[PDB]
Amino acid sequence: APQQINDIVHRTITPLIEQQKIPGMAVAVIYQGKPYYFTWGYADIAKKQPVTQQTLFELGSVSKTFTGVLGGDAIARGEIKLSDPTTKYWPELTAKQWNGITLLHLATYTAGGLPLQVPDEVKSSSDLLRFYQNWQPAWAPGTQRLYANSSIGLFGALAVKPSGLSFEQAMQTRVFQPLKLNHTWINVPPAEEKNYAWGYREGKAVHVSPGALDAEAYGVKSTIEDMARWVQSNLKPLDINEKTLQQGIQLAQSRYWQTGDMYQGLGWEMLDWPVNPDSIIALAARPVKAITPPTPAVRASWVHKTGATGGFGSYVAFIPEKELGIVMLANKNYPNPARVDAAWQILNALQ
Ligand SMILES: Cc1nc2cc(Cl)c(NS(=O)(=O)c3cccc(Cl)c3O)cc2s1
Repeated sequence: APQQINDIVHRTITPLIEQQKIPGMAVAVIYQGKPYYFTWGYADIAKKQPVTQQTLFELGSVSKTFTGVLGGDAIARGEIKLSDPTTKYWPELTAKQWNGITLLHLATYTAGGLPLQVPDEVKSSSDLLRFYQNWQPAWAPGTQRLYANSSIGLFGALAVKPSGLSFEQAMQTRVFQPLKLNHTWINVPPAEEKNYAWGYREGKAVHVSPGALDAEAYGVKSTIEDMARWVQSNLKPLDINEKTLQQGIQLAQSRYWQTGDMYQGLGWEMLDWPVNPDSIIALAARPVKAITPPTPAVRASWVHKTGATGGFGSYVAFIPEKELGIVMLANKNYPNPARVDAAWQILNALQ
């Protein structure tokens, strides 16, 4: 643990934890390709269990990066194409508004205003069909971006249908296992419950509740060690031996749409490096410019994703051209600007 990394991390994170009243936190810094770990505070306040390198945190929407990569892998296998109509994999979706909506639109939140949340009343496969049949787009496909669990979640469910595998089994066999993410779960097994942190909302201990498309949109739980490995894999995809997975990682970092200074990948979001830190709301509708054709993964990028659940707040950011990255996992959902500011202070100091 180089003293420079130790100092910048502790001097940034200790006051962050104090100002945001974060019960427990884990951080990983990837520096020239090697990981360094830091932990603070409590995974379980009532039982006085500390955060360790083996503590499981809810990733929330950082799960979408896994979904994006899994979709990329299915593309590289020739099982799906992003230019395919949604109805090719869901022929029961017969309502006319779906004409022209492709898997790419689902993956990138550009289908025309699919909502942020699947309603709680929607549980079954027939419930889901009915919800998507009744949905009325506000916009033509590929004209505006609206961040939505119901968009990329449906992409994830459809992308695995040609494989014959359940979404969870596809994610285990095709992403977690090849990358040796052996403590990363869509469903936490009983054997691992001792390591599953509690989230804290309004001082109450909480875990994410089941929902439709939860696995695909916000369902992953992981340790700081596995998340460091995830960052390493996304920094250097060419070191990965599985060919379609290497390609799927590259596809998830391609630039498909631009809004302002940001580019939309599959799960991942990207900005050009170096980034103005100030350049990095319940509903924010933004017009998008198509990138025709998509730009292949730009090594000189700030690639990132925020994530939240009711009780958890996560952030991942990395810069491929510098072999540099960071993961911040906390069991309180605290404001996104504070996450990005801390991450930028650390990475800027080290670059
Ligand atoms: C009071 C709250 N309850 C929940 C429950 C969940 Cl499941 C999520 N996760 S999310 O996938 O839908 C999500 C949505 C928008 C932004 C982010 Cl960064 C995110 O992760 C967030 C919150 S906030």
